[PDB]
Amino acid sequence: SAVKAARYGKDNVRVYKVHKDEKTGVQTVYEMTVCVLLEGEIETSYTKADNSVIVATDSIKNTIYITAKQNPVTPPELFGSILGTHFIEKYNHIHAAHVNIVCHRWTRMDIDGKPHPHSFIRDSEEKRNVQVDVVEGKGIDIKSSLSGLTVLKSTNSQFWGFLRDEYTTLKETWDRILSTDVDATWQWKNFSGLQEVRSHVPKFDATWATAREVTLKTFAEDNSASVQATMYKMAEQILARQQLIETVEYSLPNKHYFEIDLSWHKGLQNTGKNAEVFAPQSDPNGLIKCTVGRS
Amino acid sequence: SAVKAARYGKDNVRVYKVHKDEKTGVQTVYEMTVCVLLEGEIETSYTKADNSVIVATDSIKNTIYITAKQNPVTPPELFGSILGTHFIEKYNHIHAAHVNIVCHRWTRMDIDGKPHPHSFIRDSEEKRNVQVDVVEGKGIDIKSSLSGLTVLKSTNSQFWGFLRDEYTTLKETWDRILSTDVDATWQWKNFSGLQEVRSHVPKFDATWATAREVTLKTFAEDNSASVQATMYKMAEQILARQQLIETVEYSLPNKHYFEIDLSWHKGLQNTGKNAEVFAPQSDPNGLIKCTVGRS
Amino acid sequence: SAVKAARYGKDNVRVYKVHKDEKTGVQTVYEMTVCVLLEGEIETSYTKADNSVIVATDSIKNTIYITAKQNPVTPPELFGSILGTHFIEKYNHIHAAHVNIVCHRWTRMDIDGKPHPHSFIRDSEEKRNVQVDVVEGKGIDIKSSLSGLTVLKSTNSQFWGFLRDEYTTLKETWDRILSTDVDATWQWKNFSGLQEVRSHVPKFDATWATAREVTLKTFAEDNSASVQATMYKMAEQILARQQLIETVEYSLPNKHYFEIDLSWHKGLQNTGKNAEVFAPQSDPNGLIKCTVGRS
Amino acid sequence: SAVKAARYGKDNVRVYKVHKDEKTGVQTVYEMTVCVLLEGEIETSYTKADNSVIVATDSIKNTIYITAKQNPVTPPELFGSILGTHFIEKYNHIHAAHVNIVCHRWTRMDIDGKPHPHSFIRDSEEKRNVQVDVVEGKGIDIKSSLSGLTVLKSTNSQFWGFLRDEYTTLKETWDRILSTDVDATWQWKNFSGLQEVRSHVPKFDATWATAREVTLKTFAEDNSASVQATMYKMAEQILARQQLIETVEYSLPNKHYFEIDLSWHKGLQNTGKNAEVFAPQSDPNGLIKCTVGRS
Ligand SMILES: O=c1[nH]c(=O)c2nn[nH]c2[nH]1
Ligand SMILES: O=c1[nH]c(=O)c2nn[nH]c2[nH]1
Ligand SMILES: O=c1[nH]c(=O)c2nn[nH]c2[nH]1
Ligand SMILES: O=c1[nH]c(=O)c2nn[nH]c2[nH]1
Ligand code: NA
Ligand code: NA
Ligand code: NA
Ligand code: NA
Repeated sequence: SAVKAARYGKDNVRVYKVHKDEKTGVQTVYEMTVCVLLEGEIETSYTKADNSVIVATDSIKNTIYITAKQNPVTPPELFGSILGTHFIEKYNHIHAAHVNIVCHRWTRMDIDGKPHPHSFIRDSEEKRNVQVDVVEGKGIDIKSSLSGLTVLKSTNSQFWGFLRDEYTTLKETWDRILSTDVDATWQWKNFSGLQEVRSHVPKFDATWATAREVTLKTFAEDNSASVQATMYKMAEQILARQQLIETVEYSLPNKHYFEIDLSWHKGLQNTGKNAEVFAPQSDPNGLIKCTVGRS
Repeated sequence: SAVKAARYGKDNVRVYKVHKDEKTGVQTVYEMTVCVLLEGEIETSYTKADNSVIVATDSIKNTIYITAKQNPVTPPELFGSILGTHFIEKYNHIHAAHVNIVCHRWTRMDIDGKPHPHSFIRDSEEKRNVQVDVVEGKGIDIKSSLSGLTVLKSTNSQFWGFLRDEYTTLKETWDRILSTDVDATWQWKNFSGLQEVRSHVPKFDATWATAREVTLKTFAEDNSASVQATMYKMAEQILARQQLIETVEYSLPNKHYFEIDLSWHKGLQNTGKNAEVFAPQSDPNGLIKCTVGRS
Repeated sequence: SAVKAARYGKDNVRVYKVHKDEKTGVQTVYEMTVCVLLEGEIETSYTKADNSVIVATDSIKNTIYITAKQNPVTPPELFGSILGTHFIEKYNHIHAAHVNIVCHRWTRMDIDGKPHPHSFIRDSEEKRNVQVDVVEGKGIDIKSSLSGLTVLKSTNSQFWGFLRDEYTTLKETWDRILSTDVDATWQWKNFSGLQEVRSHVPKFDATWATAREVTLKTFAEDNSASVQATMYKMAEQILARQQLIETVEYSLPNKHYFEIDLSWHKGLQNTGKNAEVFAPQSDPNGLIKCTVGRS
Repeated sequence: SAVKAARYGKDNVRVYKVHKDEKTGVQTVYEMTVCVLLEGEIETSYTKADNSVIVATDSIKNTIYITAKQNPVTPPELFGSILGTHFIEKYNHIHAAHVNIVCHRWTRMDIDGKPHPHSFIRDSEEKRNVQVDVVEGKGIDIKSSLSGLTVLKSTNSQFWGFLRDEYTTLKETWDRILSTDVDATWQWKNFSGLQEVRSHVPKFDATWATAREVTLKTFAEDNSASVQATMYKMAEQILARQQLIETVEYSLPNKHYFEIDLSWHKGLQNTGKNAEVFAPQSDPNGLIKCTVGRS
């Protein structure tokens, strides 16, 4: 036997940071969950108990806090690039750093219609994420995403025209509920290193904003032919609005809402145009995925 | 042996309802999770396999959908009162109905600054709940709550002056992070039946709004002496703004955020007035509770 | 307004303890999650920012570790009694201590058919729990339970004879799947204090063993008429086997497994006596509860 | 823009199956959660609302139940191969089927020391899984795994000799707790189709048994130098015991258990050789991974 691949590090490192404007007194908070996995010349830790090649995961954790203390933690694309670059430059034998960041929402509260200087609400469980891969001699690969964005439209979704054979029982519909949890990923052109990542810093928050905005508008306004058709329209538009992105990926569950036939009860009409009350189904769920790039 | 208490029913009934304005075309959605437990002359089901006294839980489920079809599902206080009253009036031997409702958020989206007629976002995992107990000959007891309201303030929380003995290591602080998940419950004066519950329908949404508003404002503006001191101020105010409430209960975890001493690293200053980066602690957590009533 | 009730403390305190036999070299591990809530003369912390009456939750946490260091942590009934007694005796103004313990499974592994001296497996997520209430001048009230015990029988469950009216669609059945998650609670006669709790220490592990044994055997062998009928038989038997118990409570979900009609597909027979493949339903679920005492 | 990749299907399909021996009366149950994702000539569903190419996810679900009715569901390697082969052979334009199966434990109960014919316990949340990829013209690729196998040893784990620099605070240790959740994956040599998968059916249960057995024994008996060193020994051995496996992957969290210094309390000794009580840490956690193949 032989080691064919190996990576190790620290997962589920919770990190909070506050910025305090000494002038205005306005404070701002950031909270993330960070994972850093390293690869490089570490096989001997596995095959011969050689721990000299191991940067202890506890030191990785300390390094995450130290880097957050010494650098901006926003946008997460930048912070993860700084953190992965640190490990491949500090440690001669570490050749790749894989950094995942989950950003948690802390939205400033409005009290009496005015923004509060230091009080915040988790207005939703939606996350903003990055996957930053810093590879020696291969630059910096960033995938940005939003996830846990849960939406529903009560009409203006259709699904008809699908294959029908002896395994098919689904009825065609011209009017149904569509609900999903949006997982949207935009993959950035390769960056040569930290200077290039820094040089594009504004595009990270802009592009996240755009992806979110396009996702919500397209969802709301598309008279959807299918989840497949609607997500492609989302991906297309994002691609057309930020040239530094190479691909857009969607992963969307179809969170089904079933009609309930109550006709058995005093002739009640609750189906088709008369449908008012529905049974949300926890499982199973369709799962629809696509990666869209440039023609 | 003897049966000393017994209740049974259907739990985790997911229910969606849509309202469609035929005029404006504006649609509105409601989604809840409903539990209905019955008590009454049912002991023989337990002691002698007498299932004649059992309203099957499947029929309870059908009844929930049927009642949602035939009645408003909002405010949840009303819907749960209608549902519990149904069981104690329909079934001579059923003498109490315990109804719990969890209302899920489906907030109308704004697209291009204007409200969409049929698209919605789960803007947060915060819930609005009711516990409605309909008891034959004892009226209707309603407890309303909000839960999962997650908040943080980065300053203007203190904790000093607490008991110190040989078990104490906590340092007094004059400036700390305070974060919690708000579980707030207001308990309504007894209602004689469904007519009285209906007669006060507007107060249910008003009072939920108030509790939420008071919770957030007090949290944001109180230079907090403790979680205990701050929650009492919240409870007091709600009591003073709605006379039909008899008590207000809070259950608040103290979700600790620990300073991180980095002085061991190149003399870095990250404590006290220099604290920027903190470690959010998943567990353990203080848990602070109180029930406040009228003097 | 006035404080009507108040309690506070530390929740979700994870605790591990190891015992090392210096002789045999056999080690044994215990792992729990502990919550301690205190009540007493603490209202002023809420109404006037008087933190002098507060035993900080951090000190409560230290006290849990200190007590586990100085005392056996098993059986949990004993450990929780020692811990609650500590707070009401140490602090003149603390008059009640509410202690909840969740015991996690660490079962010794058998390697090559022989018990290993220091390696363990979480053989299941089933828990053993206690709720110990130590109240000044009111002794010690203990409720013991097992929970998360997940079981299924594929036959020898029936449900017929239940009420049928216009809300009923459930078909009677003489052969169905029954699956549940057992939550079983035995409530001990009041104990005058720690000496009496100690005097009965053997009965705690014995009685837990019995409840589990009776639960599983009755479940397996009862040709069940209903969940109601089967759980009562369990409760009865436990009551008859340990006289120091006053009541036995069960809370049992009916985790439904639905038949799937495939007759629409090449005449396939999958219902009634031909049922092989079923759809386990995550929600909703019947919920059946009872408390049985002595006639 | 252009579709670069696309797959869709049904996720979280719960499936139960019972086998009933008409002779002995012994019944046996199987329960899984199945996901089937298809790829092929489906891009037009995304780009032009062409649903003709879509096998509805609801039909995929029906097909899962139908296949479970018509075929053995065990070993899961076989069942997933049958299911993926069905889709690529039935549908000319579907060219790959990705099938994931999670098998849930239903272990036969022993009542009074004898195996019960139809009653079962979820003895643990550990799962047995398969990932079966059926690709037209590329055979069948199977990855088998076990996951959620939670273990702890109280001694005979060490960690010393790791890199130390200005970011390091971890103390070397010669005696620590090691606990993890085992995720172990063995990847099978490519299979040409269903006949070859069938021809090796016995090796699937045998090899799962072996991997589990090796995992537990190595964990228990290795005086571990690191998680890295111990997992490699596990992977090596499995590779040496089943030649049809090409690689073995482990993903292991280091679920830390921290010593608690109580020396501040009456000089209590709870560290090093005196350590009895520890604080299990929920997060963060080291994460150690490796893929081992043949030299
Ligand atoms: O077994 C271990 N491996 C590591 O890489 C590590 N880092 N900290 N502690 C550790 N323990
Ligand atoms: O055992 C059962 N008890 C009930 O109350 C019930 N209702 N539906 N199915 C049921 N099964
Ligand atoms: O607000 C607080 N209340 C308490 O009871 C406490 N104990 N520790 N920290 C605390 N903070
Ligand atoms: O939008 C949809 N896409 C699908 O592939 C599908 N299959 N069933 N329902 C569906 N709805
Ligand atoms: Na390097
Ligand atoms: Na009645
Ligand atoms: Na006292
Ligand atoms: Na094909």
